[PDB]
Amino acid sequence: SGFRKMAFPSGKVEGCMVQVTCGTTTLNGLWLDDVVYCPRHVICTSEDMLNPNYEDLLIRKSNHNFLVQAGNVQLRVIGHSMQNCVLKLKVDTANPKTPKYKFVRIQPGQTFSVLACYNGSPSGVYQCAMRPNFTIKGSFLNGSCGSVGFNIDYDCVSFCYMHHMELPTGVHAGTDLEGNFYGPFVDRQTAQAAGTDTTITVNVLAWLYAAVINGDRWFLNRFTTTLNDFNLVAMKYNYEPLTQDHVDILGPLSAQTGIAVLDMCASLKELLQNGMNGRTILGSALLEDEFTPFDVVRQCSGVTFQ
Amino acid sequence: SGFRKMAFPSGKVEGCMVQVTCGTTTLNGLWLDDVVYCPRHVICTSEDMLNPNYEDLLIRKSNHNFLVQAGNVQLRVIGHSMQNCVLKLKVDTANPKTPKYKFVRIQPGQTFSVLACYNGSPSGVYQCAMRPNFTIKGSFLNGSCGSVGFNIDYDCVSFCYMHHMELPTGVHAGTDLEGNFYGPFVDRQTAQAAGTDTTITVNVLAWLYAAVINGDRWFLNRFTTTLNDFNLVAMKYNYEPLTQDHVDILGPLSAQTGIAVLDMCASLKELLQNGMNGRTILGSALLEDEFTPFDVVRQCSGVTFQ
Ligand SMILES: *[C@H](O)[C@H](C[C@@H]1CCNC1=O)NC(=O)[C@H](CC(C)(C)C)NC(=O)OCc1ccccc1
Ligand SMILES: *[C@H](O)[C@H](C[C@@H]1CCNC1=O)NC(=O)[C@H](CC(C)(C)C)NC(=O)OCc1ccccc1
Repeated sequence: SGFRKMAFPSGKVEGCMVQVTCGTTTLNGLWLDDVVYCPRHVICTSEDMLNPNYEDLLIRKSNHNFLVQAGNVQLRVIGHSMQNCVLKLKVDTANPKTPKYKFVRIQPGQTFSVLACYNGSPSGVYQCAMRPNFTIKGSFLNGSCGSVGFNIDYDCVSFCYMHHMELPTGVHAGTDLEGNFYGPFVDRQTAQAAGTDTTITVNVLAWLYAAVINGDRWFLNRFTTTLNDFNLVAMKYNYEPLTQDHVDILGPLSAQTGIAVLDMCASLKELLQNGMNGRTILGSALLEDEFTPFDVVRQCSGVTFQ
Repeated sequence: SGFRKMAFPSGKVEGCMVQVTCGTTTLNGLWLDDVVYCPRHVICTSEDMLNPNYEDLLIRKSNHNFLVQAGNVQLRVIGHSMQNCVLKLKVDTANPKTPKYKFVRIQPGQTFSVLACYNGSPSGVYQCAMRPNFTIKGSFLNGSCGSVGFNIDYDCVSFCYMHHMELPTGVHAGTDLEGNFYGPFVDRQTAQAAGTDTTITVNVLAWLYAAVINGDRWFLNRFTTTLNDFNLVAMKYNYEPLTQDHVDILGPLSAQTGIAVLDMCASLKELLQNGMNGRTILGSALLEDEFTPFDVVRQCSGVTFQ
């Protein structure tokens, strides 16, 4: 037993991480087969970055302008092209460590693992959720761009995120691996801001189920509510609405604990209206919303990955 | 910016993880050079596990009783021996993925990364602190024994923990890699219990510094205190005493923020006596004590590992 915010093993991704330097800019790239993917703003300099025209900037580039460092082996660039906000640098060596992989785009409310990297070298791994406002609460310093986020399904790495920038509230924005931003952001230094967030209601309920499985029961009650009456409470506390599909997703956790989904909603209602009164749930004094129902079932059952 | 509980990249450890089966017991082993290390209770069965004599049990064993699975390649055992509570199974193949490594024993208050594994396959990675009472708050199911905890220093893996068991409060106990338990526990099914814990004061202060670096300042104040007057407050809230060496360790974070260590102690004092009053620090409504001063400097500066 026990419940921890848990990342996927990062080994398969570590072997894809490289260093890309163009001019005065160094960032990370993702080397799969004979292509290195990286944020397109590597072709910029500090005055290009106010309002650039990347198409104009890219035609002015040469293959030899791109220095790609795979550990201590160089990588010769033999072609380049831009796809939305990422660059595709085609190199003369296929990565012999290429795992099987997919480029997927995730939904707000879904989680993934981030391998933070600097200078092509992995630094740490941790779990993030895509917020309803398309930002992520990460840990990123200068040089971390091109770090990726991912999930692993048996042996297959599904890449879902590439890091590009930090917003003024200290949260982070990036693209999928086809170069398309999550949310209404641009890879330019403008007055960009996150915009209003909400709490991921189905995830909180999943975490409450994780708590019951692990022996935290004090917030349980005899009461029930209807989906509609719950959602008027959710609205008032800036939780997002609970759908019947969310109820269906929570079915397995309901079955395992014997606690009906709408009864857990009644428990959440009281927690929202009364607070916790000095008590904790799974070592937290806050209602946690960055664990999906899948995350709870994975950890509270022991699924592995080869 | 941003602050996350962050594990080390797990790749170097993933390539050492194997499956060990003896009789009816399957658990994980750690394959370094031509030795596989695993918990000695693999030689047990469900009635051996009430009060066993492992020396008697081990002389009755044969090399061929130990099935070692390295992915889908078998491993032939050619010798065995017991070192304290671990087994050393000497195999006919050295692990070509052996990183440079050390066997170290850690101090309560120190952190490490755990690679949770089942059937020799890594499942997830997460950060743990060794509690003052020599337990760890982990996430471990049946079959997770032999999962290891570790730190990475540049390219060298320092193994500090091997998992053996869960205590009645849902916390976890294990050994170092020489087989010696952390704390007053035995690898037998008896009435064992954790015993009283305390909060790691120097780590809380480090985390408060992490907060100031990341822009959380509301808990700061003009006040100060002496080390002695702080420690009478620490005593009353079950925090452990703050030494001058702890103050010295916090020096760099003090220098970087311009907040004197004893002034942060005054801030902690008020947080202890007043609570947080509905506010959060780094997304937490609790005072967090599982980040070391080193952890804060690493993350708030960007150190990597090759
Ligand atoms: C790429 O390495 C970098 C990652 C940033 C640096 C600090 N935290 C991060 O996540 N991205 C940037 O520097 C982007 C550049 C572009 C606007 C995409 C061209 N700028 C940015 O994030 O500005 C905000 C910022 C920068 C530095 C420190 C704090 C905030
Ligand atoms: C080894 O895989 C296993 C790990 C336990 C299983 C549940 N959580 C864990 O961390 N260790 C044990 O089963 C040990 C066996 C020995 C006493 C070392 C021989 N027993 C144990 O942990 O008992 C407590 C327990 C067992 C199962 C579920 C909850 C609590």
